[PDB]
Amino acid sequence: HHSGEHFEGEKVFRVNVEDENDISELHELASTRQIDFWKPDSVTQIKPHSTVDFRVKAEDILAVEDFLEQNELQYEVLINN
Repeated sequence: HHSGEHFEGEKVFRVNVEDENDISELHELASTRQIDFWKPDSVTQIKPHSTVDFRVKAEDILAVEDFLEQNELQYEVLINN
């Protein structure tokens, strides 16, 4: 299917890091953060089993949602069913 074909972002990409593995991936994005964090991040200090949130941004979502799905980088959304 497509991603951004008359749709918005309408999602709350929350994150749930388990350990350093998960961090090590999300951490990269920071360099070119298409996203911004909400409560509480400061990426440099993210550590295991932690829970932080992002926001409903759109248009460039595809890369973010992809960066979060292809690997299932423990992201949580409360707008599914």
